[PDB]
Amino acid sequence: ASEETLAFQRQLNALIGYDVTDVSNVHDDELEFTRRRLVTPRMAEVAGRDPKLYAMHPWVTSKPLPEYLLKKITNNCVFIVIHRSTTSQTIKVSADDTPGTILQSFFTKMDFVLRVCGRDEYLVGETPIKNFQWVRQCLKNGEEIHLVLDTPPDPALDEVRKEVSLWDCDRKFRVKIRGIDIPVLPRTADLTVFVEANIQYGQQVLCQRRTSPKPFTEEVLWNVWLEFSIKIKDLPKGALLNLQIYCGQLLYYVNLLLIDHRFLLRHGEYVLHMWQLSFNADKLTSATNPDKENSMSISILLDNYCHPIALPKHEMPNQLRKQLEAIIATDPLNPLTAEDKELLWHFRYESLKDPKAYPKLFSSVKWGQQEIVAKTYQLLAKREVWDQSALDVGLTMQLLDCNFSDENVRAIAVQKLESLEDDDVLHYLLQLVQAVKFEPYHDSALARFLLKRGLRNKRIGHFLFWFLRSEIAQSRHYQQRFAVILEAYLRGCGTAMLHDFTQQVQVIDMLQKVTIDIKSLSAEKYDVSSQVISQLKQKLENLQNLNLPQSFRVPYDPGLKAGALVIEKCKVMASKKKPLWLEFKCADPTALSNETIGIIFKHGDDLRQDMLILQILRIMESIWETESLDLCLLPYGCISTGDKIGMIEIVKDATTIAKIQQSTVGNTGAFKDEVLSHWLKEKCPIEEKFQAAVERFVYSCAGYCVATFVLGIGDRHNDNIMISETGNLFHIDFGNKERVPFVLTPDFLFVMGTSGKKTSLHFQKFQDVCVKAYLALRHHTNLLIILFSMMLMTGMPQLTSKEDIEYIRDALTVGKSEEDAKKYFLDQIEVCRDKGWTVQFNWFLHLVLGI
Ligand SMILES: O=c1c(O)c(-c2ccc(O)c(O)c2)oc2cc(O)cc(O)c12
Repeated sequence: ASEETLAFQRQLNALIGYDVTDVSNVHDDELEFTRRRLVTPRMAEVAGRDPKLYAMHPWVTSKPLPEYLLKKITNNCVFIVIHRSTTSQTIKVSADDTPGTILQSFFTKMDFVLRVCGRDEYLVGETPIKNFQWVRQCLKNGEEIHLVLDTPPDPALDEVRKEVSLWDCDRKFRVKIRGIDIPVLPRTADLTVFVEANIQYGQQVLCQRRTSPKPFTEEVLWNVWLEFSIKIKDLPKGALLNLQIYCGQLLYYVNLLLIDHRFLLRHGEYVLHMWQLSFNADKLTSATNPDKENSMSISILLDNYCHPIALPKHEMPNQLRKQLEAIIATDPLNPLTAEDKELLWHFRYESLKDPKAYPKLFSSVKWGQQEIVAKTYQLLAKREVWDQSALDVGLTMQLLDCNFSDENVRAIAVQKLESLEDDDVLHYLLQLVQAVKFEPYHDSALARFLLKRGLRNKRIGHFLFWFLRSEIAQSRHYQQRFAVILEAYLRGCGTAMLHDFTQQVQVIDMLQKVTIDIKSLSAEKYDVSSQVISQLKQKLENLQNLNLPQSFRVPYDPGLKAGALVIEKCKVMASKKKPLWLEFKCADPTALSNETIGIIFKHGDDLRQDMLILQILRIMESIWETESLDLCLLPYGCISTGDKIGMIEIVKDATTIAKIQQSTVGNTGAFKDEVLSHWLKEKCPIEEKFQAAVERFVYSCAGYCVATFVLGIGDRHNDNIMISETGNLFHIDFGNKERVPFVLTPDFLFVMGTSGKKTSLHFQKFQDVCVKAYLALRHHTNLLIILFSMMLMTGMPQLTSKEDIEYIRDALTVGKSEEDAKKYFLDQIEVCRDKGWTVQFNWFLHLVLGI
């Protein structure tokens, strides 16, 4: 234990934002055990990754080129402008030649490598140029691919630092509830409370027992023994002893894994500190409440016994086969009757041939029966139909949600994920990282898969860091487990990344202190005091001096390096919440422009919800890639940094729809349908440009209508919708009456050439693109269902319900034929033109006038 070895932990601890060594809030040593067990999976990843490729994190995709990009490449060639000094050469190149044929073919025309100008994005390795996302991005963006020739980075910068019985216990299970202790009680005194003890598994309660009600006092005793109807030998690994307390309604809960990470049956005394309620993921944690001084506690007693340990295991009637498929063919949200289940089970080996049955089949399992489980494991010993199945993210996600607590059922889904290439991991990472909250133990296959894909790739690890840190900073329920996974990662990403993260962490702490210190200059009046402006430009000075790091990677776009702050352009938005608007220079001289990097840091909205939505949006964008479509969404970058703070990308050349109305019209709701188009034109003199800023609108507007309606958030005020001086429209702020499917106001239809209720050229163009994108999603109904369902379970602070999830099922018209569907959407589009500005005017009355 040298000083060097201690300093390291200390740094990592401040990088994580929680002390992973702490042991003040543990009733066992699972965390310590898990930090120790991750040491091996990390080393294996570090030692087996190529130093260079890892050093340059090439970004690629072995997927085909969409139909909308194919058409953008004359024959099979493309141009690439290479820059040396100020020299520049344009070259037509073999669309299929490794970045190696280039260079060599360049040397023969006019120890290096190609890099995207102004960005840390290298095109290297044995991959067809066209398979590089940067290229594909430029093509669709009709932009010139500018690459500067520079020296390859030196892997040395990624240097890693120096490193007794069995089942048989035919007895039942029981627990003693001695009492509950709370140093304080509710104002609305004179209450009654009781302890409820449930033996849970996969959100399913196998058994349950209570205690008698008593008045709610600072100390309620019982010393009552509760006997459960289940046999010790029947408790499965991952089962939770869920302890709850109701008050004459749920109010406090805590949980304890009955079988620990060593396979032992928990025993002994326990004083667990409980979480209080204000249905969702937090209710499943094995973590205890750290605030011991203010948190209700529960004193319980577990049967003192020697050492009970769990042992690690070693054609049909048509008419029936038909009803079996009727069940296997039901969306994820459909229930399962007792008959449905028994049927599914009896025909295990049959149901087993179809991968889409796994979620349903493994839920008909009676996990409270040791005998049934064993067969279940036997049933999996032979996983040929699965092993050989084609990876289905949607199906695999369903096995990782809160319905399965079994280690072997989850591991098979993780097994199918090993098959994802980096470009896909990056599409499902956020949700894969949220899924860790359903793991019953801190060490898991899914937890090791995220370590492994992180250590193995810089883009993935850059994000894994932020997705976890986001949860460690504002989740007391899961900070410990996530803190252990992030430490393990920080221990193999390299000295380089370790230094970047630090630059980022500094800039963020410093800048958020400012954000809050500025909000406190007027928490109720939308008046950017002339002094409030000088006040801000002043703190940025103090910091910008010799404190704030001169530069830093942009967390939501790692391939970008921020330079200094352009204090002049910095301001405090005229928003109730007073978000900061900051501008920075790019720190890369080779950048082919002088444009700044804009970032907004804000307090008061939950940006974890925005990350969730924004990510599902990129997922939709990729779902349309397969069906060969481009809806022009613009999921700007957004990263939750702490409680109700975080950063947001500033999309250039863009404004609020409402603001557009406000200028032409004014500070009232008499909205003029022509303002928008009169805005595009003024910002796009050149016909060819304006004529192109209209097609974008049609597509962008269409896509958000669809995406926003499928997610159930299509109804919102004008202020939450934005447009770019290139016509790209895009939603924002996702933080008894009138309603609408989405936003398709009169001004929008005006841009498309339809003053009245008469179809137009662009309108039909829009109508076709809609139904098209809409139907393209249904082709993934299940994927969207389980994604929407995971989201509500880990992204919503309030307890969500089935009724909440089901919405998505209707919006996607499950069990319906494409025909009916096409219509459903077109009808929804109709309600829009039938309410014109109705809903907006109302919103303006509610949000603006406080009515
Ligand atoms: O690009 C912009 C952007 O991304 C956001 C944004 C994103 C998420 C939020 O939750 C939020 O409140 C605002 O606002 C803006 C506001 C302007 O006036 C101009 C802009 O260019 C943006």
